[PDB]
Parts: sequence; structure tokens; C-alpha cells
Amino acid sequence: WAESLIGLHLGKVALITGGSAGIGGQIGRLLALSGARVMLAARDRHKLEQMQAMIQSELAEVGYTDVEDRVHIAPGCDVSSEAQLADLVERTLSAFGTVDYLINNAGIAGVEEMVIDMPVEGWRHTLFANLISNYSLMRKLAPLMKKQGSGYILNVSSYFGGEKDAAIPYPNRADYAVSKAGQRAMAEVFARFLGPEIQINAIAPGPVEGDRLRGTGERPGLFARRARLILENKRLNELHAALIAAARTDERSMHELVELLLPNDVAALEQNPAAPTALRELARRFRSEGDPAASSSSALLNRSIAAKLLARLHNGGYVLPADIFANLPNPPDPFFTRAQIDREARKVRDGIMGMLYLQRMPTEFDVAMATVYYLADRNVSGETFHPSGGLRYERTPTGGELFGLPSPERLAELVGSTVYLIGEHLTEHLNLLARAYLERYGARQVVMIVETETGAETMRRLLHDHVEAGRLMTIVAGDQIEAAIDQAITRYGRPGPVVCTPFRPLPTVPLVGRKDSDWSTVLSEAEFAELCEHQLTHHFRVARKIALSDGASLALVTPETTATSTTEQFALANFIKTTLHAFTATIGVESERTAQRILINQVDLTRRARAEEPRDPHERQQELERFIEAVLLVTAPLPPADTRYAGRIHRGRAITV
Amino acid sequence: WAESLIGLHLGKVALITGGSAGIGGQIGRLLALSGARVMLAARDRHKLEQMQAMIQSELAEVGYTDVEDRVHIAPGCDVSSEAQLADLVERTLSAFGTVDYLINNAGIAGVEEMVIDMPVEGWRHTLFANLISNYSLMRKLAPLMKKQGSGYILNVSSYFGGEKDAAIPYPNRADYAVSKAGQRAMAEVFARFLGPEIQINAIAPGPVEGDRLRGTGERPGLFARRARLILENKRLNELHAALIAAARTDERSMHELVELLLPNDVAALEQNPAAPTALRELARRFRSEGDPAASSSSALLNRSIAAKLLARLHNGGYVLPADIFANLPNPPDPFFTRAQIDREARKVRDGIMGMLYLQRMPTEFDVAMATVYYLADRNVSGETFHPSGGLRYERTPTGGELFGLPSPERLAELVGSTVYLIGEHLTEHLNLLARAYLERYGARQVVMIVETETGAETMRRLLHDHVEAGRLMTIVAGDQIEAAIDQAITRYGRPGPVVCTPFRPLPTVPLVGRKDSDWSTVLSEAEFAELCEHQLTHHFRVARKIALSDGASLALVTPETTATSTTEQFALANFIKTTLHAFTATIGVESERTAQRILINQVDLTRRARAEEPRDPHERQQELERFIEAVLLVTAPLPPADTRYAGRIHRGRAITV
Ligand SMILES: NC(=O)c1ccc[n+]([C@@H]2O[C@H](COP(=O)([O-])OP(=O)(O)OC[C@H]3O[C@@H](n4cnc5c(N)ncnc54)[C@H](OP(=O)(O)O)[C@@H]3O)[C@@H](O)[C@H]2O)c1
Ligand SMILES: NC(=O)c1ccc[n+]([C@@H]2O[C@H](COP(=O)([O-])OP(=O)(O)OC[C@H]3O[C@@H](n4cnc5c(N)ncnc54)[C@H](OP(=O)(O)O)[C@@H]3O)[C@@H](O)[C@H]2O)c1
Ligand SMILES: [Mg+2]
Ligand SMILES: [Mg+2]
Repeated sequence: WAESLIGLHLGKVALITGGSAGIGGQIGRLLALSGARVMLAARDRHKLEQMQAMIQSELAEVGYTDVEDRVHIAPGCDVSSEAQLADLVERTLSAFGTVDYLINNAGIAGVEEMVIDMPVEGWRHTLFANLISNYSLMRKLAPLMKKQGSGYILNVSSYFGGEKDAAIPYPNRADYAVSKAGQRAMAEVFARFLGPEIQINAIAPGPVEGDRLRGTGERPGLFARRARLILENKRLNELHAALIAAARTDERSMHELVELLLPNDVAALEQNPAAPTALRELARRFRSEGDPAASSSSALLNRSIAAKLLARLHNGGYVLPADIFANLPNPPDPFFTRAQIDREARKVRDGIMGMLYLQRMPTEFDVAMATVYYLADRNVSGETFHPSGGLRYERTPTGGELFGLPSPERLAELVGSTVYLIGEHLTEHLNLLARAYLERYGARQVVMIVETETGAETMRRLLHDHVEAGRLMTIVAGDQIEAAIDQAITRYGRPGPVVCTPFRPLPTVPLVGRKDSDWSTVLSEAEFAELCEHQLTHHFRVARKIALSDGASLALVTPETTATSTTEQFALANFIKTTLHAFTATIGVESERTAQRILINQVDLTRRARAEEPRDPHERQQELERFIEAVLLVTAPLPPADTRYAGRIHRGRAITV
Repeated sequence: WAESLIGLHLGKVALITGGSAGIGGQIGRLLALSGARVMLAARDRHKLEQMQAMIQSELAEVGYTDVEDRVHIAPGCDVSSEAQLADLVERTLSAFGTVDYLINNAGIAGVEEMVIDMPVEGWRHTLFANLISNYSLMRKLAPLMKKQGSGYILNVSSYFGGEKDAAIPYPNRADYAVSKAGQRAMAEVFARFLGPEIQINAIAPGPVEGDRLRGTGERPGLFARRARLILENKRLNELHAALIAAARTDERSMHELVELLLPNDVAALEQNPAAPTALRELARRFRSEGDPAASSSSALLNRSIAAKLLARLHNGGYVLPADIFANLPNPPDPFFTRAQIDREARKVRDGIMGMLYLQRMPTEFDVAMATVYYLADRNVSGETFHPSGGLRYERTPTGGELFGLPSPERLAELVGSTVYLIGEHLTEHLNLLARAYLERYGARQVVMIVETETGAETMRRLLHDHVEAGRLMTIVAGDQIEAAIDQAITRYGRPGPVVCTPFRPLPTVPLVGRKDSDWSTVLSEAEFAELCEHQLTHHFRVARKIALSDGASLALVTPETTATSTTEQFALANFIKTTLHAFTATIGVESERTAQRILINQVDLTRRARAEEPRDPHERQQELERFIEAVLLVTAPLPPADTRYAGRIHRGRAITV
């Protein structure tokens, strides 16, 4: 079977992160069999030593000599640590000299929670491990590849990272999906800069068979575990959606509404004539859709769900004592029966298996073999190769640019609304949006949330008339956007429409260095992490907070490109646009599937090419009016027109101005 | 170099169309070296005999014996002929038994004209050779592959066939682009039906180095030839656009306007105070942008351009004597100078080369090698592999579904307009559109162009009130849509907005047969050709005619899918939607680049999945209103808002209802 492989990559040096097991371990193995000298990097020394010994033994069997010189290991390497990545590159260059192939394979599953239950630090950790690490290693190795006149960067993405003009929603995995999309977008935008010397591509396998305790989660894996979590999350979502909806139209505070749940009795809540209709209807559903042997059919929640529900409420700025659930009656085991858990387990498994046109799961070996043959192709760059595929799954096309205003019925919903606008750099866009909502569509007030005092003063001077009239309020957020939103909620009330623009402009630094330069001026590893903080994490933090705070709609706005933006700014803007589409699509589907009201969509001020941009003041006026129209199209709330069909249309989409 | 290849496909039987030269010849060569028995099909016997001898000689050199049994040829096989495809399959099965790999490689360049200069029979020929032939061979070979439990269909598409959610405009190549997109769409929609036994994928290489006299045109090729044609076409486009525009706002007939060109004197036309401003301004441009040594700077046209211009005018229903240009003064050679031709030649070459990130053209051998390694992958189906790529080129994202109505300024342009509606099956959509234009937006009249008398009577009964009032006229087109449009032009006047819906519904027949069946009920080769005639050729014929007839806008409407459409209807609808997007994007760019006024866009009534469809009368009412909004968004003309920026936005787009 190895006949076709031996000699294919003779003379090459390859660095494989996550190289002791899974797909990475097989790519390392097969590259070594093909003749490459390999460095395997991962955290655990023992697993690396086992893999190294297995590969060296196989190399000796096929005839290689001095096998200790062909397979090296780099233990204690966690790709989320910049210092560990710097050490890995020094160790690899010391062992083998210049790296020919950088195989950016290591990937972690991430937080595995809905955005509204996702810690911000958890999101950041996934980006550091899965995405920022890929830029970091490219930044350290590409100078030597360019100098020698050849190199290859391969980012191991996922089918769930999407494709060129479409996002793929991956509910409960937004951090992961964004990291995967970012890996592909990095190949797409850097290819022109890295060429002709260096190829950069991504692989996007679908689910791959492997160790049930490991992997990034595309494969079925652990069933009873995945199922029980799904059932616990479903109970949390149903309770949270009913309490949020009840609070919106009931005179009682969230504290008073949560007090209705304290007897923890489903039948008593359904039968309570004074309980809000959303809670009584929910209790009816728990009794009907429930297994009579499961205590979840007679009890509303348990201590674990209650704590996670309380965390959502506190994070949404609702006021409740921390000990509100201290005396909650504990429901008897089983909360969910074995039958319920096994039914959900079969649903998870069959769902994944049912996507496959070929009705067979590829192996890690199969995926690695297709990848190692693909590496021999010298005529591809900026591509995403699918070593496995043939999947039936939902897709969200991105980049539509032909649109108009929403219906007068949708625009009528804006009268007397509380609008939040977030931004700093885009003063023209912010001024025009505040004026459109206040002057044209009768919003009651606009809360302008900026980053700095200088930004606040600039907006206050631009909107002096609305400031004086008490229609425009300004808040300075700094790096504490969630606390700034809590200030807005307490002082000015909860938002209806929200528009989120980035605080910062894109940097103007080179993306590659000259062949004989030290690359000292090129976008640094720290600067790439800052780009992700300002252009991706910013939107995630706002979306998480606004959804938790019962915002009606949210428009995520990407950076602006113009006819005079630098070529590097166009590349970075397109990297952000593609990567954020993964977030928008995923959170849109999460929201829709969990009966959350919020409509979340993306409005792009970034275009693929300079030639598409306005060239004169007339075309610029047309562009700014298109921006206002795009934002109103995604922020005007659906009138009580609110169907399942209309609901799916108005969430997780991206439109280009 | 062959070490990695020998044995990879041992025991396989492969059929390669266009197998005597180019990419196909190399795929045949490398599959044979890898151990497959190959059948090479093409038209010329001599080139097939040369290729067969070269491959057999190379097989003997590497150690194969009885090489005459491993490489067979099938001369006189033109893939555009159904009878020749039937003979090819009988010859291959007689030689080798069951085919394992069907390599649908043969492709012709096609007409190589703008849509408005493209003969309808030429378009049909390209579809037969490049697309219908692929279905035909799959239909003949898949029953035996399913029976044996394995098979592979590979369609050789092009980067210019587009990708999953994006079309790629290919001006002057619409027939070719549609055929290439259709090959990819066939892999995308048939994969679920052909699985698990059969894999179906496409390859989409970018430009490939080859014989300058051959190939499908992605590579630079012949320069002085490509350039002189571009210059001749540019003169034709500029003259045609100026005459069409002048005729629209001048009291003189097209005959009288063309008489201004008969002295064939640029300076005299510019200096004529009675000549329309569009013609005087054009003559000024010919004098300024022209080479003084070129007779095209002092003469408007030559006999060749004049005949092609007269053909456009006659095909647009303008009345002119066939001998109008019989006495045209012949301009002295050179009409275009060597300097002008060489400048354009360098532009063509540099344009193609400048797209490549790797600044190197892949060879046929390189592309075939990557393809033969890819064929070993058993875990992919419905995919498009790019064996070469890394290209900078324009892309048109498709499938946007969040939109609203156009501006009141655009809708005001519809008052007193002449609307043409084309269709038959979609009576509800046709009735609602005629009523929207007449009752809501004050169109003067609607011309309803149907296929049959029964269709006409159905529409006349649905629209009885507008029929009686003389606001709704009905014409029966049959299979003569162009003559039907000429009747509408003569009797009712030239159209402003035009909506083109398919006359026919999609068929309800199986797309695959049972393993042990004869497949007698499965979609036949003739039925697949009929599907292309009714769902692709229909729109091309209407777009070609309407653009030539000075229509203001055109909406191409795809088939309707509902919550109750069969699974085969969903597959066929999606095949059409993807394939027609290639046409819409290409003609939109052709029109924009040649200063044609017409706005051409696509409105899709097809969705990817059943779960997205309306489920009740309320959601169905929402869907039909969305259809009207989509059509008005693409058909309301741009008010004298008509800029270069707005122009590019409003052409070649596709929106999903
Ligand atoms: N599994 C799938 O079905 C699938 C599908 C599509 C794409 N992918 C992608 O394929 C890649 C590999 O996935 P996998 O399923 O093989 O993963 P895996 O089974 O979890 O891990 C394989 C290797 O990664 C190492 N690793 C884990 N976390 C690490 C970290 N923080 N830093 C460094 N090394 C780390 C492990 O060693 P240590 O634990 O000792 O560090 C081991 O060597 C990922 O990028 C993933 O997104 C996977
Ligand atoms: N050339 C490129 O840069 C490029 C790029 C992307 C995709 N492609 C695709 O690659 C495929 C092969 O293209 P190519 O450039 O190799 O083409 P090519 O050079 O024109 O032709 C190669 C072979 O096709 C045969 N052939 C031509 N017309 C035929 C017909 N009507 N019926 C049967 N055989 C026919 C030729 O033999 P006879 O003339 O004797 O029949 C010869 O064997 C096509 O599908 C094309 O669309 C090409
Ligand atoms: Mg711009
Ligand atoms: Mg429908």
C-alpha cells in the first residue's frame, strides 16, 4: 500500500502540530514514509514518544536507515501559547534547518456551548489555539521559505469552517466554527502575498473516524454523554426563553417571575391562573413531551440547570439575589430517563451518519493519505481541498448585494424604540445611522456606545442637536463593552435594534516581507491577535451580551474598504468578512432553534476588489444610503409577519453594501 | 517519477473522452501507467493511433506485458452525437467489460461570441457536446457500476464553471460557462442518488499550458488573432449601443439612423449638427482613441462589422433593407494597425498570466497527475477538486434571500411601461405579476407570452378584467419564442421590464434505478436534453432576443419547488438554479462591459432543502409576496441614479425567494 507513497516527499522537512494522534499523527506518519524528515509537536511527552517509536519502526521496516534522524518530537507544546510556538520553531530549525512544509493541524474542540453560555476567555482560548497559532507559525517560518525560494503552509480546517462564498452554521460550536473559517480565510487572502514561492491551502475534512474520547467533535463520539447534555441544555433554553418573553410583557420583575419556579412543580405552574401565559404553556409542554418516569416531567429544573439559568439572567443584567435557588427542591433521580437519553443519543449518531452520501465514515489514515498526495501538487494556492466530503448539511450563502428597504410594517415597529449604536472609527456611518433612526423612523432615543472619551466627544459634537434634546446619550466602554451595555440597560432601558461597528480601523502594515529582509515591519503575531480581538472578539462579545439582554435585533458591521484602502487592508477586511460570516450564520441558527426572538445578521462595508468601490461623491452618497438601507433591512423588527418561514430568512445572513 | 503512480489503479477499467490530446490524453496516459485498462475516445483516428502507440510504448518500458490489451481507441466519436455515445459504450463494454471510471473529459470551446451574436443552434451544440454527453454516458454506465457495487464518474469542468455558491462571469463564453457549471452541478445533485456505490465529482482546473491551436480557451493561446477579433467586436459594440440608444429618443427610424453611417466617415458624423448626440459623441471617441495610421480612426466600419451589426439590428426586430450596406465605401488597410493589435494581444496575455498567484502556468501532465492521485480517494462525492488554482478573478455570489422592495424612484419609472411576461405552468405567479404591474405600479399594458392555446385561455380567464379593458394582450409562442417577441414588438411596442418564467414544470421520474433493475423508468438521455431545452435554452433564447430588442430589464425565473415537490424535483431544480446562475452572471457582465442598458438578473423559486419551504397558507402568502418584491427589485429601471457603481450592483445577480 506504501509503494505509491515512498519517495513522494523525499528531501522535505515537515513540521506537524498535534502530531502524536488523530489526523496529525497519520499525516506525520505518511509524510515520513514518503521520505520527509518530520517534527511532531503536541503537549504529552508519552504519546509523542509512542508515535515517534511506531513511525521509526515502520520506516526501518520499509528500508530507511538512521530513522532517529528522520522523526523528531517537540513535547510540552501547547499551540495556544505564543512562547511555546517560538520554542517549537527554534527546536525544529536546530534539528533540521529550514522547514519546507508547515502542517497547521492542532485543533481543540473549544467551549462547546451556545454563544449566550460561552465565557469570553473560553472563546479567546479557542481562537489562540486554532487560528492565531496558524498565523504565528507562518510568520516565523515563511521568511526562511521565501529566502530558499519554496515553501508550503497547510491549515487543517473543517468542512464546518464553510467555503468560499458560504458559511456553514455549527450550533453550540461558534468559537470552533470561527477558528476553522479563519484558517481557510487565511489561505484565501495570503495566497497572493505568499506567491510565487510559497503555497498556502487549507484542508476541510468532514467527520473522521477516531478515538471516541478525542477529536474535535465532527464524529459521533460519546453518545449517552452528548445526549444528556443536549436534554439539560434544552430544558435551560425553554425556561430561559419563556422567562425572557414573560418579562417583556409582564409588570412583574424577573425576580418575581423566577419566584414562580421556586416550588419546582410543573403541574402547579401550569395550573396557576396568575402565572404568565408563556410559563403556563411551557409547563403544559413539559408534562406532554415528558417521560412520566422522568422527574423532569414533574419538576421544572435541578440545581445544575438553575445555576446556568441564573448565570444567563445575571449576564443579561436582570437583578436577582445570588441565593434565589438555594432552597430549590431537588428532583429525584432519574431527571431524564435512560429511554430519553438513548433516544437523543441515537438522534445525534443518526444525524451525523445520515449526512454522508457514501454512508461510510473515512478513517484518519484515508484522510491523511489523500492529504499527503495533495501536498505533491505545486499548482494550487488559496484553495480548500476536501479530502473527505459528500455531505448533506445546511449552508448559508454570503455576499448578496442586491437588496432594498424593509416593509413599511417593519419600519413602523421602530417608532418609540431604544436603539444602541456601537462604534468609534466610523463617525460618518454612526452620525447618519443615529439621524436616520431619530429623524426618519421616530426612535425615542439612541444610546451611542463608543470606546474612548475622544470618540464620545467627536460623536457628541456631530450630534449636538440630538444631544441637547436628550435623544442621543453617549457611554464610553473602553475594553469593558459588557459593563457599558449594563449601564445603558439600567439608565436608558433595554435595546430594540442594535448596530455593532468595530471600534478600530484595520492596520496599514505589510503582510509579507522582501526575500532578503528580516521581516521586522510585517504584521506581528501580537498584531494578528489584536486584529482578531478588535474585528472578531468585539462582535462576539456584543452579540453574546445583546442576546442575553433581550435585544430585538443586531447588525454586525465589518470594516470599511474604499477605492483608496491599501492592498493589505483589502486582504485583512476580506479575512474578517469571511471569518465573521461563520459567527453570524452559527449564532443566527442557534437563536432560531432555541426560540430566541433576536434577529442577528451581518452588514459588510468590505468588498473583494478595489474596482467595485465608489469613485466619486455621487457613488459615495449611493454607498452610504445603501448602508442605511442594509441596516434597516436587518434591524426593523418583524411585526406580530412572525412565522417559522419568515424567521429563518431574517437570521444569520450577510449582505454587502 | 512514475514510482508513485504504478499500481495505484491496477484492475480498473477507465473510459476517457477527448483522450488523444490535451488534459484527457494525459489522464489516459497516467491512468494506464497506474495500471488501469483504458479506452480513449475522440474524433480523429490518426491522433488516437499516435497517442495509443505512445502510451503502449511507455507501458512496455515500465514492464507491462500484452500492452495491446491495456490501451484501446474509439475513433469517429464526437461526444455531441447521442448515436456515437451509444456506440462508444458498446465498444468499451465489448473490449473490457464493466467500466469502473467514466472520465467525462471532452469539451469544446463553443461559439466564442457574446450572447447577442450567438446562434441558438451553436448554443445547443455546446450543451450537447459539453454537458448532455456527460449525463448520457453516466446514464449508460451507472447501471453496471451500481450492479457491481462500485464506480466513479469524473466530469472535467473548468474554474470558469464557478463553485458551490458563486458564479464566475465568463464574457463572450456564456454557452461554454453554462456547460462547465452544469458539469459541476450534475456532480453536486446526483451524489446523494449515486451513493454509496458510485462517487461523482468534478475537476475545475484554471488555465493549463498546451497546444496553442487547441484547448478550450482558458490559456492565452493565439494572440494577434484573439486581439484583432476583440478590436472588431469593440467597434461593433460601440456602434450598436449608440444606434440603439439614439433610436430610443430620436423620431427617426433605425433605417434613417443607419443612413448617417453610409458615407462611412468618422469626422463627417462627428461634425453633422443633425446627427443624434450619441452618434456624434461616439465619432469623437473614434477620432481620439484611434491610431491615426488605422483606417478605423477615419472610417466607421468595414463590410464584415457592417454585416454583423445588420444581423444584430434584424434580430432585434428593427426594419432595414438587407442591401443597406451594399455600397459601403471600403476602408483602406490597415483597419487596425499592427501596434493596436499587438497592444491588445499583450493585454489578453498579461490578463490571463496576471490572475495566477503562483505566476506559473500548470502543464497538462501536472493537472493529469493531480487528477489521477485524486481518483484514488474513496471518501469524496459531490465535490469539485481544483487540480490547479490560485487565481485572482471576479466572482458573483449567488443565493441571497434577504431583500426588500426597490426605491419609490425606481418604481415611478414603471408608470406607463410596456411589460412582457413569459410563461405557462406558473399561472398563479403570472396572474399576480400582471396584476401587480397593472394595478399597483401603473404599467400601460402587459403582453402575456405563453406556449400553447390552452395556456393562453387559462391566462385570459384569470385576467378577464384586464383582457376586456385592453390592458392584457396574449400571444402563443409554441417553440418560436423569437417570432412571438417580434409579434409583440410590432403590435404592442418594445418592452421595458420583462419576466421570463419556464413554460414547463420539472419532470417526476427517478434519477437512479434499483441495483437489480434495467433502469427503464430512469430519466433518459433524451429527457435530460429536453430538461436543458425547457429550463436553460428557454432563458438563453429570451435573454438573447430581449437584449437585441432593447428591453430595459429582464428577470430569469427558475422552476418552483414546494414542501410537496418530489426529492428528484428538488435535485433537478437545484441543478437548474446553479447552472443558470453561470448564464445570468456572464450575460450581466457582458452587458455592463459593452454599455448595454439592459439589467439582467435571476429570481429563484427553487430552494436547496424541503425544510426551508412554506408549510401553511400564511407562509405561502409570504412567499408569493416575496416573489413579487424580488421581481420588482430587479425590474424597476434605474432613474437617470444610473452610475458605474449602481450599474454593476444591479446586473448578473440571483436572489432566492
Ligand atoms: N476529528 C474530526 O472528525 C475532524 C474533522 C474535521 C477537521 N478536523 C480537524 O483536524 C485537526 C486534528 O483533529 P483531531 O480530531 O485529530 O484531534 P485530536 O484527536 O484531539 O488530537 C490529535 C493531536 O492533537 C494534539 N493536541 C490537542 N490539543 C493540543 C494543543 N492545545 N496543542 C498542541 N497539540 C494539541 C494531541 O496531543 P496532546 O493532547 O498531547 O497535546 C494529539 O497529538 C483539527 O484541526 C480539527 O479541527 C477534525
Ligand atoms: N485547456 C485549458 O486550459 C482547460 C482549462 C480548464 C478546463 N479545461 C477542460 O479540459 C477538458 C479538455 O480540454 P483540452 O484543453 O484538453 O481540449 P483540446 O485540447 O481541444 O482537446 C483534447 C481532446 O479532445 C478531443 N475532442 C475535441 N472535440 C471533441 C469532440 N467534439 N468529441 C470528442 N472528442 C473531442 C480531441 O480529439 P479530436 O479533435 O480528434 O476529436 C483531443 O483528443 C475540457 O472539458 C475543457 O473544458 C481545459
Ligand atoms: Mg466602500
Ligand atoms: Mg417554494
